[PDB]
Amino acid sequence: KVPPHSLEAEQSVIGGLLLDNERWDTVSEHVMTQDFYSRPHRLIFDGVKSILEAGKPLDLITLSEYLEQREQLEDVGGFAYLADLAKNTPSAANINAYAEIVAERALVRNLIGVANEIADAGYDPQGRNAEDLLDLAESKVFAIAEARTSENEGPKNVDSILERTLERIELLYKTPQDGVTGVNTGFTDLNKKTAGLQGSDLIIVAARPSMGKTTFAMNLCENAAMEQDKPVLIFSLEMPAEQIMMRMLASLSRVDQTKIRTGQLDDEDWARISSTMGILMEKKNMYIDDSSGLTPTEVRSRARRIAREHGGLSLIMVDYLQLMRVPALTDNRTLEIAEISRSLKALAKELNVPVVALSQLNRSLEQRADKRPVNSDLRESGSIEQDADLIMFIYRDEVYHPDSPLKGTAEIIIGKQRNGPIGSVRLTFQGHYSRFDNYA
Amino acid sequence: IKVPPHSLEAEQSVIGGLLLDNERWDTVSEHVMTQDFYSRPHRLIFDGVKSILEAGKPLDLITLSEYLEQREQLEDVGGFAYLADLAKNTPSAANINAYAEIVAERALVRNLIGVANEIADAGYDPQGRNAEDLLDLAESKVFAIAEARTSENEGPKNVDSILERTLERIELLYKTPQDGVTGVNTGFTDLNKKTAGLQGSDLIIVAARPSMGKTTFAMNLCENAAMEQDKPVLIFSLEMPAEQIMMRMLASLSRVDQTKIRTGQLDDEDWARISSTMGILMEKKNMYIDDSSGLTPTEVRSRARRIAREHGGLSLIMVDYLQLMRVPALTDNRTLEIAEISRSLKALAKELNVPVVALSQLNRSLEQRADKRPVNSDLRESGSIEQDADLIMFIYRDEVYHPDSPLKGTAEIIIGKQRNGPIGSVRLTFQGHYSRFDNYAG
Amino acid sequence: KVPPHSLEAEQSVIGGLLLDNERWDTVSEHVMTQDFYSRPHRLIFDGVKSILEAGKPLDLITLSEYLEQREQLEDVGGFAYLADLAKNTPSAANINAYAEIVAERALVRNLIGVANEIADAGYDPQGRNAEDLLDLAESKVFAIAEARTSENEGPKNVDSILERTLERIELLYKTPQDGVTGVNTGFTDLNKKTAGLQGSDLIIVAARPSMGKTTFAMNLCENAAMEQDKPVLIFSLEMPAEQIMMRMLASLSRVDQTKIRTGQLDDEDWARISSTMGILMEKKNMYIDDSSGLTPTEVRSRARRIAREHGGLSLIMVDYLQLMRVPALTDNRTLEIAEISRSLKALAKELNVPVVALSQLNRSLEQRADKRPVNSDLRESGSIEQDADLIMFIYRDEVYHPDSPLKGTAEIIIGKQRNGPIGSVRLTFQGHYSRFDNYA
Amino acid sequence: KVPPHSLEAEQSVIGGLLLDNERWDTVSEHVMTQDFYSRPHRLIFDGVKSILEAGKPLDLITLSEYLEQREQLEDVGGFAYLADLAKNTPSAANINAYAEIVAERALVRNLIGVANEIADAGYDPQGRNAEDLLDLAESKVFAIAEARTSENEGPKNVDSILERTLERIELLYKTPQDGVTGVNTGFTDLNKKTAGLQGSDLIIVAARPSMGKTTFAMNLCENAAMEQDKPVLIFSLEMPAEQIMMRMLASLSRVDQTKIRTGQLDDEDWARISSTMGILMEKKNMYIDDSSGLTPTEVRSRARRIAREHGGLSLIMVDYLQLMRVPALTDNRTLEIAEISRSLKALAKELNVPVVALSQLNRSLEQRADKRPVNSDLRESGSIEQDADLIMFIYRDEVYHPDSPLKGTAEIIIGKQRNGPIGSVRLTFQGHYSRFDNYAG
Ligand SMILES: Nc1nc2c(ncn2[C@@H]2O[C@H](COP(=O)(O)OP(=O)(O)O)[C@@H](O)[C@H]2O)c(=O)[nH]1
Ligand SMILES: Nc1nc2c(ncn2[C@@H]2O[C@H](COP(=O)(O)OP(=O)(O)O)[C@@H](O)[C@H]2O)c(=O)[nH]1
Ligand SMILES: Nc1nc2c(ncn2[C@@H]2O[C@H](COP(=O)(O)OP(=O)(O)O)[C@@H](O)[C@H]2O)c(=O)[nH]1
Ligand SMILES: Nc1nc2c(ncn2[C@@H]2O[C@H](COP(=O)(O)OP(=O)(O)O)[C@@H](O)[C@H]2O)c(=O)[nH]1
Ligand code: ALF
Ligand code: ALF
Ligand code: ALF
Ligand code: ALF
Ligand SMILES: [Mg+2]
Ligand SMILES: [Mg+2]
Ligand SMILES: [Mg+2]
Ligand SMILES: [Mg+2]
Repeated sequence: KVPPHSLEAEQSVIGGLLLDNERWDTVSEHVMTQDFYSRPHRLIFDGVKSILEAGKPLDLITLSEYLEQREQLEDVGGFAYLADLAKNTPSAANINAYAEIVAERALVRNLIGVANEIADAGYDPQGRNAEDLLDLAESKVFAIAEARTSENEGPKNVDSILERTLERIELLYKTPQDGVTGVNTGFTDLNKKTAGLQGSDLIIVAARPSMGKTTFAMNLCENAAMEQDKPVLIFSLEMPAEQIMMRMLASLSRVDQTKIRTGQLDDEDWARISSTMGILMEKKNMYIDDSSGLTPTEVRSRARRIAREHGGLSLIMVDYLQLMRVPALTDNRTLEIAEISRSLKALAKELNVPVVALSQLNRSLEQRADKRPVNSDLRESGSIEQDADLIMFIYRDEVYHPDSPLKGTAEIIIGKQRNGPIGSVRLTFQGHYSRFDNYA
Repeated sequence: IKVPPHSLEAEQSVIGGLLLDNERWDTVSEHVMTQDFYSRPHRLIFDGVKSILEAGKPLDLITLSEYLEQREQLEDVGGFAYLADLAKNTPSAANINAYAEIVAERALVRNLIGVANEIADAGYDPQGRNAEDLLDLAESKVFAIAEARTSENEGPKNVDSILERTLERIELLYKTPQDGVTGVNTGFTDLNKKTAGLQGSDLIIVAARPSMGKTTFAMNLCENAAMEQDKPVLIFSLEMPAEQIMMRMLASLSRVDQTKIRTGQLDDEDWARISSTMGILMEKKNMYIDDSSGLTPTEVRSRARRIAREHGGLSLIMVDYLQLMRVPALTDNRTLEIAEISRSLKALAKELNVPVVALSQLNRSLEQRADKRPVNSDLRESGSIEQDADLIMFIYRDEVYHPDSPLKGTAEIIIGKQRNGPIGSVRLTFQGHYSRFDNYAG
Repeated sequence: KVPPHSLEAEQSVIGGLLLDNERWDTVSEHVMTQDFYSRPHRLIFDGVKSILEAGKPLDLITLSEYLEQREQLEDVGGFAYLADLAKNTPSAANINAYAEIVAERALVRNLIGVANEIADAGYDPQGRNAEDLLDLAESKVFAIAEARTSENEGPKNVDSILERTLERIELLYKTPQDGVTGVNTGFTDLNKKTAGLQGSDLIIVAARPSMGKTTFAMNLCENAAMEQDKPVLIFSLEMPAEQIMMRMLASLSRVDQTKIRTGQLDDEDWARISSTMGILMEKKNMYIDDSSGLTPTEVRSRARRIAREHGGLSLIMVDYLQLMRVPALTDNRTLEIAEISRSLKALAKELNVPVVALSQLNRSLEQRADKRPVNSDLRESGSIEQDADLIMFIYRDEVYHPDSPLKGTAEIIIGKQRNGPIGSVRLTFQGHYSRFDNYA
Repeated sequence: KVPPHSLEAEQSVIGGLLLDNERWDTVSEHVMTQDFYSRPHRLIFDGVKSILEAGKPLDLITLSEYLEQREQLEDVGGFAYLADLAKNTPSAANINAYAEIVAERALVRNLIGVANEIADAGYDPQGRNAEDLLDLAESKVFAIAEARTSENEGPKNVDSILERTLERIELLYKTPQDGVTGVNTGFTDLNKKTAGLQGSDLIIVAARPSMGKTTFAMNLCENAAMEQDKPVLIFSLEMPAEQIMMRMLASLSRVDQTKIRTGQLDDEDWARISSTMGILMEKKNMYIDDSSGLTPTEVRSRARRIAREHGGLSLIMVDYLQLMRVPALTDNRTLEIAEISRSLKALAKELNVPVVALSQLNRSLEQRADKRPVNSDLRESGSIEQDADLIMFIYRDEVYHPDSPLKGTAEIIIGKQRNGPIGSVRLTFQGHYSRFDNYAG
């Protein structure tokens, strides 16, 4: 069987670039040295990539001298190969189209290389289980799909920006806003600044330990399961599915958590518990995943399952970003968090649903004396701010100071917002029932 | 030529062990089906098993033989000799659920190779299919195996399964007379009101400044834990030996000063209280002390599993010092050493479903702070503890910092963190002589 | 010659563990993967160690699948080897006895491997001298004796603890204590907390440079040579035997060191010097080793010599723990200090005599502003606190502050004590005569 | 396999002892009859041990008659073996070194004999268990370590120490001390606390840059070359030999450095310069090494050279401890300084002369506001305090404060002293002539 490649297409990219150097700006955007099939073609392009990047003029002799010094000239096929290359394809402007068909053959070749990697790992497991082999197969397949999206990105001209900016103002003015657009948060004061939990964008809710990360995230999921028709998916890594349910019953029935974990509660308290269960089983939107160490592959497979089974998802939530692990970057922690954050943003776009990830801030804010959470304390964990579209921090002054002003009232300080503006929203926190309500 | 992923012994173990015990079919049918079996004779035999056991009819060597004989599949599977040797092989029970998992394991990999070969053959032979078209065809076929995979224990749960499990917990709690205590009794009535007992499977950290009474308060919990709870208590003494712990134990229960014990001088009246202590101690024999200097997170797990398997199961695990514990891999990085030790202790608590009481020390930052009231920030300097912990309680005695401080001889256990319940402060009278923590009245 | 091994004993351990999984708790305590002779037996046990550790059931097929995936099944001897293993030895409970005889053959095999290592190094030295070859032979022999003691340690039931605790209290109440138990320190205020320098336990005296580490250690040895009948051994690494003697004469005669090193002293001063020599030569308990760089093997050999020659030792003292060196762990300093501290504790138990080691604290305490020595400043040097049974620090406030309160009075702050309690003892320091006396 | 032995080494011990009988006193201390490999060599030495012990003269015929009577002469190899033995190795004094290598081969031979004993007992246990075989192996190994009595490093009883200590005090009481003991510093106020620059101990003079580290060190060397008869060695790393000489001429002639570097000075100033040169060339004790980056090996080799050439040294001085480098620990700076400090202390003991090393303190004292040098500021550079026997810091208040009290007077604060006490000595500093003189008032 012959591998998918086109020798004429590889010759057309280099052959037409020797005559016109100006086309390199758009040609380099589509292909690289790795995309070329044969070894002499890879060696020739490796010189092209170096000469044209510096801004130096590229021709038949300038490229020949780069190969002659490295003694690759007699290896590629002498000067006769370079001479026949300039002679062939004297066409211009269509070089961008020639670069697309080189990337086309290379992508299929990379896909077969991954398909054979899965097959060889299947017959020869060497300790690898069915669960381990499933993650290895999907992670390698996603690498081709991830590389296919990193291309064509870069800076933007005013034409594309103005059209996108004016359309945003027009649609906002047209619709009767009332804050809500997309997914309802449940808080009127928050909806004014947030403009609802937008689809396909990554949301990170970060706070100091025992501030109420899981509490506030669940408080969003209470209203997300009630308001939105489509189901809500929750990945509980830290605490089990049972503990989440006790906090859920307390938030909706509005009866203290201490009464639930002990079991002692009167007939009056039981009536509020009874009313909660009824509304919960009418929609059945809530789904909890009580898994200790999830992989970015396992999150994708389980999200696709519920979306295919129940029409489609509405909101995905993660109990802990740090508790998630990647098998490839286990050694490097900085790259582990960077890839997990990159995988969660790509999962949001894949399903067009808001992803609410919970992350913890470094001890730097406690030493800082100000103790008001800043984005810099979260950068110490890994690359989160770059991938995130909306970052909101939970800060309760009653934690640091005993008789602090507005005791029992927390302020959700919005540290980052790509879509809208940044600020701070005060919400009354009821510790007993683990509820976040609108402050008046 | 490559051999497909299958195990003939694993396929034989599922059927072979199910012929003797019919009751196991309830959990075995949950993992595998007729399609999961590799060879044709194995598929024909299981197809009969699936039909006989579903009706509730007894399954044996002849009942299964008659199902095959009527369909003329008996001479095709390998006669009665194949069925006879199947019942003879693997006379083991209960591990049939584990045998069903490895049959599904080989079948899933076999399905994955079938998809991997489908992608490879479509790659070389596109027939109109473009790179974009081939990418969608490859991912959709791979996702079909991940969608069909319905692993129970780890994976998604619908509200129906969760609500039923949650409501059964509240029902059993409302039925039984709670009296505040839920799980493990601390021994202090004022503490039990806020703590709601030492909950199972959650991580508890008792942190204080040196010589405040970390080992003293932890042992004071273990005095009542060995008396109240029927299941044994495990203690890992890293700092001080097993002998020193016992002298503090005898002083706490007999209520005779430690200074009398270490010198040996005590009257007949003092000896009578010592005598009464030993009697109750040897009636239950719940106390277990590990006098090891530098324990590893692997050594803690192995020793905890031993006592749990030998004495039915544990009730409470205690560590004398979190900082004295060491990890061989992260010896160079101290921040990662403490982070992994704290992560290992929480995972050990969940593994045995028992409260783990770890003792940690706070940084000198609180002494410079002038307030000297312990805060969680002083413990974060040691490593990642607050993130893993479920309950953090600090020991603060005002008589240490100030000589004639108000409520002298009374310490306040300030609860810095509680994931399950609320946070506060509980005052308990501290008797330094006998190394006892008792309930304060007033 | 056939190596010491038993194939039936190796087969009996695995063969009886396949049927009864519950026995692994006590079997794993005696043997490991390294103890098995043949390669197929090592591969089979390596699977047993992994499956039973997780808690997963161990049988004929579960173990076969672990080998089949790693392609070790056809290498160990097919399924027929595993089948005949389960058939053989159907006995239970005696598996713990089978594990002991596997460790027995393996220990002798390791001893021969060390015996051949010494013999081959003898004929082929390659730069190694007689002194170098002696240290290499003893260090390798001690490694087998050290591994023989690390086993069978683990958790303890109340039965073993109570019997050991009650025997300690009974013997203490029986004997007329008078504070002192074991070796007399010479200080009445110190003896109350220390309860004498206990036998077989490791003692570390740590302080900041020029605080009086050598001064206080010698002040203990003054009284140790006078009170105790058995001789005292001192390893002087930093200063020579002559300098130690001048400090010794000054401490007992009570005449300033400055008079001795200059030689100018009157008839009244000479009479006190004369009285010192008389008592010194009556017992002759003092022994000084003026060696620059001692090895843990050299310390053991020289300690055994004096103990065998003079009935037995009473107290061993080291001038500097950091000045001692190990030839194997020369590159890694953290492991060098860790092994030296581990060797000194094992030497104390071997001779049942208190070992007084002198160590220096890191500069961290000077930057700390408090300047009161803590155990954390000593951990920076290496693993000392874990091995040590008693740690006492020397802190003189007159060093840091000129007109400090209680000038000429040092406080011996006990940082660690495994046997008894921790505190602080004030002793009057006389810099002139290099004496530590009881403060009143 | 050939057993560890040296026939030439066995021949060298006896061969060189036949000519010089006086060496037996130190040769018998290292080896015995058992240490000799071959049987004829053992028989010959057995006679040597008996004849020389009585005090009888040992030669070719006296030893031959001892063997001839016992009929061992024809067994050892006739008189021809004894004749060729006296002919071979006509060297003397190195016989003690030949005895050490005979004991070296014998100890390894005994170790192999024990190693083979363990191996043979391992394969053939005959009732012996693993616990029994472990005790048998260790007890036999310890027997070689117990028999090993290495002199130079081994244990010393109080009898040998007291006799050596009392002889030191006796010689010191006999000679007129006058406070100064060892090397004269030149300062009367300093000599009272320091008790002279003691031999074989390491001295570190540390101060903040431009305080006068090189100035004070040279001020010690001015008096060290004048008072002490034995030469003084100086390793100038920072500045060259010429710059050191201009500071030297200024200190003794007592004429400002600014006049010397410009060259302008009157006949009155030249007369003081003239008097300096005269006294300098009368003793010629000063030696300067203008090398940029010296290694601890290069310092040892150059110190041994001057000591062997000029009878022996008196004081070794280093311009900069930090400027010195080690080729092995080039990457790790903390270990570089630690080994350099350890090498300089071992060099001091090797030559029994005070080593004056100059080191710089960290910027921590400037931030501290007190600015009075403490030992903690020097620990940041490396491991110096642990190796050092005497540390003295230079602190001038006129540097930090313009009109500071006692302007032109520096205080040498003694931070460490293992031998004597710690304090502070005030000395008047004359910046012009780069002189440190005794302060009065
Ligand atoms: N008053 C009260 N507070 C509670 C109760 N249960 C939990 N809390 C508080 O609710 C918060 C829970 O925060 P959580 O989300 O689990 O922590 P995080 O995810 O680390 O930020 C903590 O501040 C607890 O003190 C309860 O029963 N009563
Ligand atoms: N009055 C008195 N106090 C004692 C006695 N024994 C111990 N203590 C005190 O009890 C406390 C023991 O604390 P400990 O748990 O060992 O220290 P930690 O683990 O570092 O906090 C200290 O405050 C001691 O002063 C005794 O016999 N009498
Ligand atoms: N007053 C006085 N102090 C002295 C004399 N000799 C030594 N010292 C002091 O005694 C101490 C000796 O400490 P040393 O044990 O050698 O140092 P370390 O081992 O590094 O702690 C130092 O503080 C010296 O200053 C002396 O003759 N007079
Ligand atoms: N007044 C005056 N001071 C001088 C003269 N030459 C040098 N000095 C001072 O003498 C000192 C020399 O110190 P030096 O030992 O070289 O520096 P260090 O080794 O870094 O401490 C400095 O404080 C200079 O300012 C001079 O001609 N006149
Ligand atoms: F302490 Al948490 F999520 F409960 F960081
Ligand atoms: F001082 Al402690 F446990 F006894 F920290
Ligand atoms: F300075 Al030292 F022992 F004399 F550390
Ligand atoms: F500045 Al310098 F020696 F001259 F440190
Ligand atoms: Mg959480
Ligand atoms: Mg403790
Ligand atoms: Mg010392
Ligand atoms: Mg200088």
